[PDB]
Amino acid sequence: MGPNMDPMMAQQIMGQIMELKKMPDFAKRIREFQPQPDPIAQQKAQLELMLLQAQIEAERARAAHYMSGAGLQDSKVGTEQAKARALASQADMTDLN
Amino acid sequence: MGPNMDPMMAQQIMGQIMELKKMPDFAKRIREFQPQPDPIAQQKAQLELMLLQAQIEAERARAAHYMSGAGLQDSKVGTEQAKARALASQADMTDLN
Repeated sequence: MGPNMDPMMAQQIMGQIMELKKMPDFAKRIREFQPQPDPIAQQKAQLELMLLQAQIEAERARAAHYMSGAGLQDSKVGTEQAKARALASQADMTDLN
Repeated sequence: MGPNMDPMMAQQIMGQIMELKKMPDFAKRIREFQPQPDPIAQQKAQLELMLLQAQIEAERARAAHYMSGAGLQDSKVGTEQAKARALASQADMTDLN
């Protein structure tokens, strides 16, 4: 038939084949049988948490860290300039002496 | 028949074939037989713990660590500024002398 939903319908059909083949007890039991799912939905919930945390927690934090690092380097440039100037002045003093 | 649940029903059927083939002892034993699961549910529990810990414990902690690092860099920028200013002043003193 196909992947069509409402498996209740498939149960009704199968029960009808039972009844036509003269096992009414089996027919009633099947047509009234209620399927029950297992506890594997935990897997779906946990993988959802996997993805949620791996995206919000990891990547955005990495971006923030890298931008902060870039700002820090741009700051350190000035200290490099100052060190160069100071050492030049000290060399001048030594040459004078 | 299909993956339909209630394997008790399959046992009833198989016992009926036994009885029709005249082995009533086997028929009764099969129809009253109770299947028992193994100790592999430990695997499901342990993999559930796998996922739970790998998500809560790892990723959120990584996010917290990265945000803390970003804040630290943003703090260090000011110290860089101060170092630059101080070295400039020292160079000025040396030039004056």
